[PDB]
Amino acid sequence: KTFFGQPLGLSTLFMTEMWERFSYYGMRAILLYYMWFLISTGDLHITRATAASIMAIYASMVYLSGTIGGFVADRIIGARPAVFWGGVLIMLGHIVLALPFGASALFGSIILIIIGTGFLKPNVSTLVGTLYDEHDRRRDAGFSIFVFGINLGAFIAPLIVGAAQEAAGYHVAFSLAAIGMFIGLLVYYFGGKKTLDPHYLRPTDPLAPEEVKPLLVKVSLAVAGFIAIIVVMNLVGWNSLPAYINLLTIVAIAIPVFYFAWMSTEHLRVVSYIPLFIAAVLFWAIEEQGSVVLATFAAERVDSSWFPVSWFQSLNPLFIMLYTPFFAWLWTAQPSSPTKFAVGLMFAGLSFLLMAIPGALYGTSGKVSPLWLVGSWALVILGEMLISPVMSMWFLSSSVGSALNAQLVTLYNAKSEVAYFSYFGLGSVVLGIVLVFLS
Ligand SMILES: CCCCCCC/C=C/CCCCCC(=O)OC[C@@H](O)CO
Ligand SMILES: CCCCCCC/C=C\CCCCCC(=O)OC[C@@H](O)CO
Ligand SMILES: CCCCCCC/C=C\CCCCCC(=O)OC[C@H](O)CO
Ligand SMILES: CCCCCCC/C=C\CCCCCC(=O)OC[C@H](O)CO
Ligand SMILES: CCCCCCC/C=C\CCCCCC(=O)OC[C@H](O)CO
Ligand SMILES: CCCCCCC/C=C\CCCCCC(=O)OC[C@H](O)CO
Ligand SMILES: CCCCCCC/C=C\CCCCCC(=O)OC[C@H](O)CO
Ligand SMILES: CCCCCCC/C=C\CCCCCC(=O)OC[C@H](O)CO
Ligand SMILES: CCCCCCC/C=C\CCCCCC(=O)OC[C@H](O)CO
Ligand SMILES: CCCCCCC/C=C\CCCCCC(=O)OC[C@H](O)CO
Ligand SMILES: CCCCCCC/C=C\CCCCCC(=O)OC[C@H](O)CO
Ligand SMILES: CCCCCCC/C=C\CCCCCC(=O)OC[C@H](O)CO
Ligand SMILES: CCCCCCC/C=C\CCCCCC(=O)OC[C@H](O)CO
Ligand SMILES: CCCCCCC/C=C\CCCCCC(=O)OC[C@H](O)CO
Ligand SMILES: CCCCCCC/C=C\CCCCCC(=O)OC[C@H](O)CO
Ligand SMILES: CCCCCCC/C=C\CCCCCC(=O)OC[C@H](O)CO
Ligand SMILES: N[C@@H](CCC(=O)O)C(=O)O
Repeated sequence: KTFFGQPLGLSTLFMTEMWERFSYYGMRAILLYYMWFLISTGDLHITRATAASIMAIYASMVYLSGTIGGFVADRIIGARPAVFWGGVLIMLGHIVLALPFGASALFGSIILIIIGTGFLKPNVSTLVGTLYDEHDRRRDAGFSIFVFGINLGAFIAPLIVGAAQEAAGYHVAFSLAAIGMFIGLLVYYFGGKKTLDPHYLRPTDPLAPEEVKPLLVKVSLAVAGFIAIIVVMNLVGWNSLPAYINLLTIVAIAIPVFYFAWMSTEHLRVVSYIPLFIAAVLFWAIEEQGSVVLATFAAERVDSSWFPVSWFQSLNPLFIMLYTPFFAWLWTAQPSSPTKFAVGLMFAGLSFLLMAIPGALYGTSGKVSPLWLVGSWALVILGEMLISPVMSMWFLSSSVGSALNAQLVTLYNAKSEVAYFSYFGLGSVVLGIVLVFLS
């Protein structure tokens, strides 16, 4: 008796992550429309472009947070408490949006979910590893299943939450996201006590006595530096919301740039990763624009009067679930991995070049078939299979992509739509071609 051949403990972690991803993408699917709503009613004083930018940098900080969450668990609080308290924070994040408040609750929600997801996401992935001995052949399949649960949650969430929002309003809808996380916590807490190794209740690599001060000094100088930059920003008058978004943008992008510089055999192999890293960043940029630019296109440019427009956010994980089996049968039934990055990026590029067509053909003032978006996601997710299944800089790439997005999505609107999709679509394809030369 197993969970699809794997230890039953995988079900617990499967469920845990499925329900967190549910809460997250349920929130993601309507948060942009929520901010629109708050703007339309005069509660939130930003442009829609800024709103879009907020979505992107939000994602960016979530993934950035995920890059330290593993450290915090491994060295300070343990993987299992990280996941639990991570989940608690996420739930609080959604509860904050379920409360009868408006724009004033957004920052609080975002911070709670940023911190919480940073604690939970990397560490739930870690606990999946813990189900297996070093020599266990099932490890790849186990993770493959675990990834299925991520998208299962990501898939039904826009459906359920979007429907709820339409039916009962945003606050109720966001409360459902809170409930989603609560369900995950329940299964995680009680299921975890039955399946998970007690060793992970504590850090497996606790800070040695002499490691504490140096860590403390490093964090302190960073926070002080960040605070100092903000002080200077405010004295010089660079204190608009977009200004803060730019600071966050710069921080998120400077982080890999500093590792670039930081680091002849091993050299030319670190240098060799840079085009790959750029490729991943650009891919995730495009992929992460699904919930922002494509979310916007869905709401403004699509014949969608008969269903909640947030449901388009289900197309992304739907296609992942559809493609993953095929690519199992395919990688065994061969392109080099850098080549896989190029083509993955090429397909992302094509997913945007496609989107240029309805506007170029039909104009951008009318509405087009939903199939355009369906095809768009079909292409980018095809790209995801090529790059995703194939260390810090890697999970950092998605944060950098979203940071880049915080800048780029503010350029998207009906007037720029065709050029936007065309140029960044063509750019990605070309850089895919560039990678081919370098492959
Ligand atoms: C396996 C991945 C390959 C799939 C990618 C190809 C997807 C291309 C889709 C283009 C079709 C969208 C337009 C068709 C349509 O319904 O037009 C009718 C009209 O109402 C459009 O405004
Ligand atoms: C204002 C919002 C309050 C949020 C409270 C949500 C509760 C947090 C997690 C629920 C997961 C189940 C936890 C079960 C549990 O801790 O058992 C209680 C006790 O046996 C443990 O010492
Ligand atoms: C690993 C930590 C990542 C850094 C955490 C800082 C990120 C904090 C907020 C993310 C950006 C959110 C800006 C949008 C926002 O807060 O909305 C506030 C309302 O619009 C107020 O006008
Ligand atoms: C006010 C936020 C409180 C929540 C804790 C967030 C974590 C804040 C400080 C933890 C110190 C993290 C420094 C270590 C680190 O990030 O290194 C990452 C390495 O790349 C992992 O190998
Ligand atoms: C801020 C309101 C929320 C308060 C949280 C409820 C606190 C109640 C009990 C604390 C539970 C601590 C257990 C955390 C943990 O390590 O989970 C691991 C489980 O044993 C399964 O992995
Ligand atoms: C050691 C890290 C754990 C601490 C997590 C930091 C939490 C930071 C901010 C959470 C506060 C969110 C509440 C804000 C809020 O409720 O909206 C404001 C009022 O309701 C306005 O009507
Ligand atoms: C103990 C933590 C688990 C809590 C999970 C979330 C459940 C909490 C509240 C559910 C209902 C939230 C209020 C819904 C709401 O007020 O929407 C109505 C709007 O105000 C419009 O009438
Ligand atoms: C209200 C701000 C609270 C923010 C707290 C941020 C803490 C950031 C990093 C924690 C580093 C210090 C950890 C101390 C610790 O427990 O390690 C002890 C050693 O492992 C001893 O075995
Ligand atoms: C956002 C972080 C703001 C900067 C301040 C971070 C300080 C947070 C925690 C540092 C506490 C000092 C670490 C030493 C410590 O408490 O460990 C206790 C020992 O592990 C007990 O044996
Ligand atoms: C981590 C270092 C942060 C960056 C330090 C750069 C310092 C450069 C100028 C600081 C000037 C602070 C007062 C300026 C001020 O009050 O207003 C200036 C005028 O509004 C425009 O120049
Ligand atoms: C995770 C703890 C590390 C500390 C980072 C916390 C976030 C710090 C700065 C981001 C603030 C984002 C802007 C929030 C805001 O509403 O300011 C907008 C002003 O109203 C400008 O008019
Ligand atoms: C030792 C490095 C010190 C400087 C670090 C670089 C980061 C400095 C500022 C972050 C970006 C601020 C740009 C402000 C901005 O975007 O425009 C201002 C607003 O749009 C107008 O209110
Ligand atoms: C395997 C499926 C691949 C589907 C993607 C193929 C897309 C190829 C070319 C699309 C280029 C559309 C740009 C049209 C354009 O820019 O016209 C400008 C008009 O004046 C509208 O501003
Ligand atoms: C199993 C793969 C089957 C092949 C799918 C690859 C799709 C290749 C090219 C699709 C061309 C994209 C342009 C769509 C298009 O131009 O149609 C316009 C609308 O039909 C207007 O009526
Ligand atoms: C089965 C996918 C799960 C649900 C995801 C929601 C995706 C939203 C729409 C996808 C299907 C669109 C309807 C198909 C179609 O032919 O378009 C009808 C339009 O009214 C034509 O203008
Ligand atoms: C193994 C993956 C399964 C394949 C899924 C790929 C499907 C991706 C996009 C489907 C949209 C293709 C357009 C359909 C179409 O041409 O219909 C147009 C109508 O006849 C309107 O004239
Ligand atoms: N779509 C995947 C990965 C997203 C990313 O890393 O940017 C998830 O939500 O788990």
